Amino acid sequence: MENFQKVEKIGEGTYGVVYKARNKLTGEVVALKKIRVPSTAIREISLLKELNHPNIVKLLDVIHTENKLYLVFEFLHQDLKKFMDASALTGIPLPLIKSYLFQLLQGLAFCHSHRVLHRDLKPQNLLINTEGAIKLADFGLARAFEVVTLWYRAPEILLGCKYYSTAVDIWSLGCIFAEMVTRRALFPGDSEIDQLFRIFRTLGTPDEVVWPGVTSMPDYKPSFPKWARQDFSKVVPPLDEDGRSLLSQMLHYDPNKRISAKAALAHPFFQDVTKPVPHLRL
Ligand SMILES: CNS(=O)(=O)c1ccc(Nc2nccc(-c3cnc(C)n3C3CC3)n2)cc1
Repeated sequence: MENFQKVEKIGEGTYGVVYKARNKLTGEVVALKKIRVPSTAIREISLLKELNHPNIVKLLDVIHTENKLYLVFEFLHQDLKKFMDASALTGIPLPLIKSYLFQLLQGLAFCHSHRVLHRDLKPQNLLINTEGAIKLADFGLARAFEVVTLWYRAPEILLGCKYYSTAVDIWSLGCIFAEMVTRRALFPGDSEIDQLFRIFRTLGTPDEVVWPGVTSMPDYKPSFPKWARQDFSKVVPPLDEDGRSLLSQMLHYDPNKRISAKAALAHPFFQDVTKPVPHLRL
């Protein structure tokens, strides 16, 4: 660590504080994450160093010293949460929302083809730069090992599924997609049950018809209230039919019916996708 000069505190991640730092030797500016160490984690993280893609924040180095673990990542200048807050008055232009969604699906397609999942996607770990790129951060750290938001958590996780799949990332991204469009969180729950019931109230309480096996899930209760499903035209208004169609497929209850990243990239919504440059005030 003596090899790094902490510049400022970026934030408090899931495992440790994240600092903007400068490599005292290479003069390189990076994002340093101190993890709060099993050999299992070491190997798992080591694999992530090889998982490189344009839409994945590059894991530059893994420093394991004094029984402590530090992860050194590529540095970007702003996260999606801050960008959304800054675009709250006018909203992010649709062409830019489409580009971001398209790029993120590429990132997921890549990670998922390598059997790596994120598990905790959210505006805070989606990073953007001046060139119009957006990247996913903290990928794979879940498998390795303030109150965390439940807003983007997939229903199978909330119902107790222990062996969830890559589909949990598509769910989260669908929630983020809707939020960029409407400028309001889709499912802002403040407890697991509130999160679950907010999902039910919008998409309808799931049953054996739309989700085979759902009633036999660990945390499923026959006593769950039964709410009817709402039209997407009401859920995400400004979004065109193609967008609403894709979103619906990203939010299917049954993980096995939920669209994959690869298939989503082929959806009609991306027929006119372009790469606009955002207006970033750094
Ligand atoms: C305070 N919000 S912000 O918009 O001012 C902002 C500016 C610059 C940022 N740079 C980053 N680069 C790479 C990685 C991260 C990052 C952010 N969080 C986490 C948990 N990470 C983790 C370390 C992998 N951040 C970020 C956030």
